[PDB]
Amino acid sequence: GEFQRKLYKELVKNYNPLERPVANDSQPLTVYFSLSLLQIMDVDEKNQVLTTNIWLQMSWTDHYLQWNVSEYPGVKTVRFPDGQIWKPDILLYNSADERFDATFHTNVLVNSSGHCQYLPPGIFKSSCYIDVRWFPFDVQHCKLKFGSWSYGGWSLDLQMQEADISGYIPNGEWDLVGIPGKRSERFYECCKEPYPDVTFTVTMRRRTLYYGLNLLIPCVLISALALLVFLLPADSGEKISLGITVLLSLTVFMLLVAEIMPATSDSVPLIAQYFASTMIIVGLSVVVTVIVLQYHHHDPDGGKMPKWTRVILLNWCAWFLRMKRPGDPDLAKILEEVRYIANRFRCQDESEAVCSEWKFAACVVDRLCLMAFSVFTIICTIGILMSAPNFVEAVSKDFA
Amino acid sequence: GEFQRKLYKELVKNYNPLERPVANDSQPLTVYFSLSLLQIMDVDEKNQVLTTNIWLQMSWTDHYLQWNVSEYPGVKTVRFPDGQIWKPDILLYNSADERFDATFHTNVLVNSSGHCQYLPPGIFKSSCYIDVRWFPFDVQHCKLKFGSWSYGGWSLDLQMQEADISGYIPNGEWDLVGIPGKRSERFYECCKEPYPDVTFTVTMRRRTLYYGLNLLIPCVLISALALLVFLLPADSGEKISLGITVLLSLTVFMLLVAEIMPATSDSVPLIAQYFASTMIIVGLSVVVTVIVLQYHHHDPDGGKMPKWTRVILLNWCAWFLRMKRPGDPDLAKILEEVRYIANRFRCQDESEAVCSEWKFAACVVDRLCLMAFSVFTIICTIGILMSAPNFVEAVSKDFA
Amino acid sequence: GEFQRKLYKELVKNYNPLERPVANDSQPLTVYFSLSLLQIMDVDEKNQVLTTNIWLQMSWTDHYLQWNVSEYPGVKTVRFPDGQIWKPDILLYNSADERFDATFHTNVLVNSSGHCQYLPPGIFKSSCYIDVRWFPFDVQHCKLKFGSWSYGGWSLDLQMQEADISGYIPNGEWDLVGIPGKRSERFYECCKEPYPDVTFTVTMRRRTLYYGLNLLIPCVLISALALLVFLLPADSGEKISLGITVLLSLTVFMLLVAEIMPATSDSVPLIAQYFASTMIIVGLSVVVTVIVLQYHHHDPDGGKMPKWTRVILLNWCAWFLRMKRPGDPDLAKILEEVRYIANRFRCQDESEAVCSEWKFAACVVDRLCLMAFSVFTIICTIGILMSAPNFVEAVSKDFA
Amino acid sequence: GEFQRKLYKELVKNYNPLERPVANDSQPLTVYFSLSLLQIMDVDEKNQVLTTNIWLQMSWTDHYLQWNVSEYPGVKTVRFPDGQIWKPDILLYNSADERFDATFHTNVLVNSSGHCQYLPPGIFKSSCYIDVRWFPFDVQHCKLKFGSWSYGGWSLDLQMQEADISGYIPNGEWDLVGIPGKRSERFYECCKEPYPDVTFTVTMRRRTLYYGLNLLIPCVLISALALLVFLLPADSGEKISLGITVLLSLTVFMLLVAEIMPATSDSVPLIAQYFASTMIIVGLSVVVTVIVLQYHHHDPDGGKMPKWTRVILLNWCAWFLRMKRPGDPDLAKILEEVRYIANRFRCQDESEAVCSEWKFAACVVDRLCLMAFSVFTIICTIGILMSAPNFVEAVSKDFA
Amino acid sequence: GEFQRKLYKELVKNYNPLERPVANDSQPLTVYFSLSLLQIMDVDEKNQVLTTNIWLQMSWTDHYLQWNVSEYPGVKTVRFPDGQIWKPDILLYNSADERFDATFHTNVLVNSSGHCQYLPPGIFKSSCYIDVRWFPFDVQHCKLKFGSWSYGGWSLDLQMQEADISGYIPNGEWDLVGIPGKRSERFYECCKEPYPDVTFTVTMRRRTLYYGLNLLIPCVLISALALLVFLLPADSGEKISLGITVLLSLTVFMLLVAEIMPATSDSVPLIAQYFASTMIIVGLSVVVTVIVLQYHHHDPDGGKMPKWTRVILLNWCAWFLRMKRPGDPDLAKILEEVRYIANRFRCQDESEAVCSEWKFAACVVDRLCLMAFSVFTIICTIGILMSAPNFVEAVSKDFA
Ligand SMILES: *[C@@H]1O[C@H](CO)[C@@H](O[C@@H]2O[C@H](CO)[C@@H](O)[C@H](O)[C@H]2NC(C)=O)[C@H](O)[C@H]1NC(C)=O
Ligand SMILES: CN1CCC[C@H]1c1cccnc1
Repeated sequence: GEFQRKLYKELVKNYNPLERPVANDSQPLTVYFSLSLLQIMDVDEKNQVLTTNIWLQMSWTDHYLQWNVSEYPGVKTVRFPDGQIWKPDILLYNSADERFDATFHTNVLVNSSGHCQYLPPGIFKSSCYIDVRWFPFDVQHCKLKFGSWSYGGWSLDLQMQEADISGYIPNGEWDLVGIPGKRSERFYECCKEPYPDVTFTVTMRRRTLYYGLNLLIPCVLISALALLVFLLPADSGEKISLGITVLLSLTVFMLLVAEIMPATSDSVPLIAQYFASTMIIVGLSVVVTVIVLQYHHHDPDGGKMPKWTRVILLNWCAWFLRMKRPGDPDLAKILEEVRYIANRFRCQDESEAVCSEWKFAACVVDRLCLMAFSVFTIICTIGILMSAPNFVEAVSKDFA
Repeated sequence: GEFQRKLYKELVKNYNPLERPVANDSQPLTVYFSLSLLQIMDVDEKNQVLTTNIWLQMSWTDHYLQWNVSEYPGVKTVRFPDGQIWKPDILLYNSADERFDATFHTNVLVNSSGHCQYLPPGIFKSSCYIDVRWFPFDVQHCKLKFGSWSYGGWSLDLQMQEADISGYIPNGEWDLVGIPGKRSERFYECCKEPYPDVTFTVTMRRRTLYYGLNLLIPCVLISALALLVFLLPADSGEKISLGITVLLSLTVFMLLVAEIMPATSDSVPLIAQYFASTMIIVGLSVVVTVIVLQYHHHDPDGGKMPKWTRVILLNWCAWFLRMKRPGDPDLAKILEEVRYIANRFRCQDESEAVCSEWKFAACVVDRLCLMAFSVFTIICTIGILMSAPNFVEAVSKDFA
Repeated sequence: GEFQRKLYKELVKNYNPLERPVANDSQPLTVYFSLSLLQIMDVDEKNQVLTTNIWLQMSWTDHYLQWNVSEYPGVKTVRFPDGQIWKPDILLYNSADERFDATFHTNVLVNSSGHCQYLPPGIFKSSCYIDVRWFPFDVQHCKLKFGSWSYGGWSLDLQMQEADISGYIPNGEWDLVGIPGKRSERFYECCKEPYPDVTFTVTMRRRTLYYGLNLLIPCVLISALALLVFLLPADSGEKISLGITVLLSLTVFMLLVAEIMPATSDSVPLIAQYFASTMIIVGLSVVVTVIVLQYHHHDPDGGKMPKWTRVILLNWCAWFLRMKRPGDPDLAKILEEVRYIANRFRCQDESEAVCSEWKFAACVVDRLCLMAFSVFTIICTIGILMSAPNFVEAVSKDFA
Repeated sequence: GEFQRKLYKELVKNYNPLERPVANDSQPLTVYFSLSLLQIMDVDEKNQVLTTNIWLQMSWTDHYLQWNVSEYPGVKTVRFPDGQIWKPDILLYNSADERFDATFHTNVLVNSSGHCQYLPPGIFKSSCYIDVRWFPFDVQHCKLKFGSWSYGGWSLDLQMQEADISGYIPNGEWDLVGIPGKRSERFYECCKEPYPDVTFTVTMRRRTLYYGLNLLIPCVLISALALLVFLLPADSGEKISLGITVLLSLTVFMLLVAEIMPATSDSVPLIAQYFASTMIIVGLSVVVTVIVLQYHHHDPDGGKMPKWTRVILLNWCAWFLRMKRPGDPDLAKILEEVRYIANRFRCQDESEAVCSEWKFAACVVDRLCLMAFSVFTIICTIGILMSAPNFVEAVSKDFA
Repeated sequence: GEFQRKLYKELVKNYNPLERPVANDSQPLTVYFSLSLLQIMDVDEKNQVLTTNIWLQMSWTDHYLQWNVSEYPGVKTVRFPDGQIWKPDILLYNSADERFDATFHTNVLVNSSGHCQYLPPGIFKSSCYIDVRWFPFDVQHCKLKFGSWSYGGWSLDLQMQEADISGYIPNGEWDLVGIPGKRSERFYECCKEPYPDVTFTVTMRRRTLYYGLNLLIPCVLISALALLVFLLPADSGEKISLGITVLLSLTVFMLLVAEIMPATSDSVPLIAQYFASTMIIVGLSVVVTVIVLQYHHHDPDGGKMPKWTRVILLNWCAWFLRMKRPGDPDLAKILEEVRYIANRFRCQDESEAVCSEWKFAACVVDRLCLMAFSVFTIICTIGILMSAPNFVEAVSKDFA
């Protein structure tokens, strides 16, 4: 319209985008800054980078861009692109994007009295410390620091407004505990003037159903399956195969776990402790199985069972576990030959009895170690899992 | 020509590209918006991003860009590049691209009476919720929300038109169901003026032939092979090794499947339930194999067969399964020797009888568990596979 | 020089880069379009994207860029950069690049009579359907569709010229069959004016030496090795281990091939059919091995061999394979004791004979299944490989 | 300063950056072109690209940018940024980057006498054919082609200078042999105008210590370990597991090497034929092991051993291999039973004496195949490794 | 404000952003350069690049941009954007980014006396040589080389200020040691003028808790478990299975380690030496196991034990290891038929004695090799781990 054209022509006369729009030069310009979170796109733990979608909110007052609406009956607000108006240089300090600024430059909407709004959208990638000590039951706090780059405290007065989460779209993996903000003032080695900034601390909680049913339960099941090696009879020579293949499955699971975790040396993660405990238990079970097989195949005349071992294994541990241990001239020549055969059979019977005793001792050791290893596995698993904080509330929120 | 040159020179006289091309400033400007889909290029479930190829269609009326064809006989339409004509700032709200605007700026074609058309092509990436509860028999609805950033409802009148899919190129993995659209207007915390927007909901269905052939058939066949352990004689030791190798194969298949799936905790996927059921069945098979092996290698004099075990296995189940039950002084001194030899043979005889009885019990247990596990696996796989909605439709559309 | 400076000053006088350089505003402007292929950079089958290196070739005639060479001695050609003279807005419709234009804007060479040439180099990513039905003996036709975006048939008359391949650099994996071109005009839902375009079809063939030697032959030897299970004697307990290990290796190969191929449900790939056949054969071999082991370890007193089973296995198949089937009062007490031992030995001998007969039947079944499986796998592999079209051409070209 | 301010004001007066700075328009402009390499950042064989760090060097003479130093004391050189003075359009033809140009436009430094110098830096990404025939002992020649895009020899005649490698930073994998340059002069069919271009050939030699220590040596060790199947006694049923597990390790190594290799079908690479030979050797070892196991477990009465098998294995191969051949009325009825028992024992001993011959034949075949396979693997490995032309150079430079 | 509006109008009057802002053109302009480090974002060992977050700091003095604060009250500083005032062209030579300059162009702040400050932020990708010989216990020195591109001695002399690390954010992987810098002069053959540059050497120490808990310890544990083959009785067919399964775990773990190393042939890394040592240890263990099994299953009448072998393995080593050495006519017919049985039993007994001697010799060999390998592996591991510098500091810092 003619009035719009006239206003647009009159508004830009003698205007200078480099100038701060203040009536008095020695007074700071107040700028209100706020943030609107729409979605959390990614939390990369290996690279420790948070990718979110946010709209910035910058509102201030322009002294020159004012007019009387009576003289311009139709128009009420105007709009200016980048480069034709003065804008604050609000930047994210801890950005991780290759381009340090990742905001789409939209229009600035101007009031009939000079008020200016600026709502640029953006996919922001920032670097925040990520703690994996209590993984997967962890809670993360990532900071977002915004501030003016070249305007101090005596030039641009930054004020904070509470963040907006009405448009938030819930994420599948991460809950949103919340985003509080605070305004701080700092001194930099460059200069001798305070530089205010606004920091929003996004606090999220990880939902644990996926990891719990994909990574924890299989490990428990395989660890419990590794205990069947103590139930197999020694004659069926397939004990080392069982133990070593369970160990192989466990170590490939360990590699799968480690491929998604950053190589930080602050502390030992909970799942790392879990996998170490499972590794140790399976290795000890393999060692015990080797000892049991050594007992089972003992050479009957190789040696004698020591008295202490005989007592401990035969009369005490069997009592504990309620196990019962099993069990005419020509005539003389024929006589001595059949006597020789009978003596040979008697010696064979004694050797068999000794072998049976050794086999029973092996079975007793096997059962005792089965009981001990089951108790160890249960106690270690329960302790490691319940050591983490907020585990109860994570379980209650996710699995129930 | 001279007419074209003069018309271009005249049409830009006192033209401000910063004003809405309207005759009456109070009245809004109507802009017709539409979309033209060309190809659905990618659907990333892990990152939950939809990548498509679309042409936007914007149509409006410019009041200043009008002329008489009689004065310029040759010229009928003109073309204005980016930055020299007023264009709506319509963009995608939910964009998952590093640059928030992924459209290609092209010329605007202008009528002889002020009708401007704008057809910018683009490769658009958006973030939409991906539901994997019914993988692979799932249907996805992804929303594209377009709107003007800085023009409210009192200055811009966004009117929806119907999407065009006449040039759509079918995809080899996703079968397009449709793409309806709807207009809405919302209130934002920024301001006190309604803002309209247009949302197009792409509804698509996944073709399941590839997944059904490459992922479900191998698992079914491998689980069926896992049931061969109950048909394997216990004399040859190959049962534990076979079962554990099948377990390893299931583990690698599970990791391969989980490599491509989102780590969400909204619900337990159907494929995850299927894999868990198969894992449990194979683990129970290994446990039963251990029990049968322990029964078969039972030492003869190490105990007596319980009456309950006898009455459960040796008679009842054998009847039900129709398995037949398999069954001068020297003239003195030589006599006790031959009696000793005969008695030793007799003792060996009834020991062998007891061992044969135990082996028959083991065979009975093997047959029982074979039947039970076959029934269980068939029921479980059929129920899990058929529990998903629109599964018969997917089968009848892909396989037949 | 002075003449060059004068000419450059005169040419840009009153020149508008927005108008079509035509003497008459009604007649269309003829533009000659051509392509120069340099290399086939990539063919992503999984994403279905063709990346090529090409020089476009646009030629037209400009009415305003003319001068008399006599008045400007020495200068015979001028050059104008991007944004100072009119250029066609020719784009690639099938672009899969994040930016719809992947051309490098070079200079425009202008004649002494107004003939303008424009050869912008570029690396182009386009979307074409990659058929994988006959992997790896397949031929691909990928389309590159170029056209003007905002100029209709009444303004820009597009013309086609034969593509140039004189600078083609041969690719190590693809053989260029050819690159024909066609010109068509289509009607779009936007407007009521035809829009001409030029489509170039790149037809190329895949060389099948790498795949044949790395992926098909090793599977053939693995399948052949799987047949050795029908030669191991049953006493050596390794048949199940061999079969299951071969099956695991085949599954690993299956995952390796599956991770490069698209997830399309359009058709069943030939390689998928071939691997499915190999896996089915191996599984059937494992089942047959289980049956043979069950026959071999038969209880001597379990059950008599059926008459039909005897008359078949021990006679018909036995003759077919030309294998022959193997084959004083104390004196009374002494006699009665010796007779019992003799009778026990006789019973043992008869049981041994029965066991030997069962083992011979198992061997017969083993050899019969060996012959059957070898024939079946040979014919299946030959048929699947030979079913592909141009298989003979591919093998001849890539091997001989 | 005022002097350089006045100089800058005077120089750009009536200056056209589109004009070729030559005093005489008929004469062409001499441009000296050179390259300075700093680093071979990457050599990708799968994608066949070369990434290097390069400073270009362009030198020419300007006719209008000249001044007298006496009139402007203290000013000897000036500097002009991109887009304000004429610059050559030299480009790299065989580029492999999404943007065709990969240079960083720096300033142009200018003489007091008009000689212009220009040194843009860049991370250049070109495409060259990477031969892989003699991998790892391969030498690569990659060509960089530079030329003007729209200037001929009667407008701009390119010259040469030797490439500078004084600042080259040695790479840890590739050894630089040289960077020779060739100046090509192409003629068209229309015109006698030369067209000069400059091509630089980077010659690189791969340092093979890493590959020879991580791929060749472990494969040799595992293949040698695979030869122990001919040393294991057949009684311990573990002759098949060794071979199958070694074959699985070989397949894993083949997958590892195939992950990094291009899919070109130009020739069979050295590492590929090496792994094929090892595959064949292992498979033949498994077949021989099956034959030996068949010999060992022969039935005692399943058929007389062939005369040829006797006369060869038991005599000739035994002589060669220096292995020796290992090795009242009731009283009559009592007599009959004792004779029966003795005859049974005689028959058992005679039958047992037959199996010893089969076991000895198995041992003979085992040792003979051991020596044969040792010779085979040694010959194949030595020949395949020494077939490369650079083997001696590589082993004398890297390992020594 | 009117004062700053007038000041901004006055400052840019006759200002040329091309000339060097110095009062006397014969004197160099002093520029102070430094940087502030914020974070070490990534250290890529495979690609040999270093990603850091850095704020440059360049300060100088401008002769023209000066004013008296009395005439413009309330205005103390001004801000100019890129392209409106002169700035140094300081770049980083070691850049590894696609765009050579990765800095972000912010405003330049000018005081009342003409002092100019410029602090652009950036994420810089440098290319520094990474020495991986002592990995994990590694210390890295990475150089950043900053300098002007087209300014020399009497044009611009660069001066150093100390780097600032007061804002450094600790990394969980690398422990920063220091960032010492150096100002260096390069002299040309042209003329006596220094060319200054500034080099900053970042020294980082890797924190080795993650690697020591994920690579070294599990390798030690599995290698120790590989020694259990020397405790398994030979009667259980699992020695080869144990050894080769441990070998498989070792080789897959080696492949994982090689996935993260760079393919540099300058030196052999510590972890590679350790893995090779474990390879040889396990292979020799397998060979010894084969020899022991060969001794165990020796034919009783296939050859007497050599005298040397007897004296070595039955007296000397047995006393060393303290192993006990393990454990009417018819009557004539009866006599003859009984003597046969008696003599056969005696022959069986003596053959059993020979077999027992062979088995005891095998056990002695097994124990000897157990002790030898147990010493060897400990010695090799301790030596390899302790052969690295700063190992004691690394453990005492990371672990304790
Ligand atoms: C404008 O800013 C500069 C910042 O360097 C001031 O220069 C410093 O001023 C302090 C105060 O006397 C001195 O201690 C420093 O030695 C100065 N630095 C240098 C390199 O000279 C400068 O004084 C300020 N000018 C005005 C009018 O405020
Ligand atoms: C044929 N052109 C290219 C695609 C749409 C169509 C068009 C028509 C009018 C204005 N812009 C584009």
